[PDB]
Amino acid sequence: LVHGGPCDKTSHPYQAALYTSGHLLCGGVLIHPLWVLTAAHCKKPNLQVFLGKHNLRQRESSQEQSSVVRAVIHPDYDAASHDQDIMLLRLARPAKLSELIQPLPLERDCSANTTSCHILGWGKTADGDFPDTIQCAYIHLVSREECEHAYPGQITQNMLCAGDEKYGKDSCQGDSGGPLVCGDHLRGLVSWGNIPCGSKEKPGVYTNVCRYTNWIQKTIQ
Ligand SMILES: [Mg+2]
Repeated sequence: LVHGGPCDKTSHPYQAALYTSGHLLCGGVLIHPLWVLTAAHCKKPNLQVFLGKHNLRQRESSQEQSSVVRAVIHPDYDAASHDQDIMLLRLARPAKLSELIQPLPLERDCSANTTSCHILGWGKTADGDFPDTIQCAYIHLVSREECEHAYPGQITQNMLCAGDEKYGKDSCQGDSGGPLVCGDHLRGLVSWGNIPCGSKEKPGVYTNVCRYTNWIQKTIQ
């Protein structure tokens, strides 16, 4: 995440870190004791899920690890256009909850008017390096008209744009699958966007979570 800053230690209990080959690959969102929601492009064999993490370089009393017993990628995910970039990860066992490990409710209403949101992750920062401490940044949802104007012919109904015209705060490589939180509900998942990262002109594009309430519900059931 570029142009942001370190998150408060107790503000991201729903944040999951996804690892493979010993390195962080993506972020994810705990939406149920047995399920972590993330981006479909975070699919890799032998994913490791870490909950209750804040600083990657410090062993934290609240961190819990888990293996993935099953990964459900959206049947219509398209890795070229990024359409339907969503995947559900079933944990070996239900997550143990506490102040630092909690699920995040999904935004079911696509017309929700809460525009001031925030993103977070351990992805690449402005200096081009990967932080040990998770980063946070507040951004705003951008109208679909402006979204489509920035990315003509590349935005589908399954995508939502968000960015920061002042500092260009934006998600980046490594933040993929992480949450776009609006009004205490999950509004989107880090999917793709401008490269180099920065959202002043080209806003970040997120998976439109409100569109998948039925699919997720049916999958967890
Ligand atoms: Mg298709």
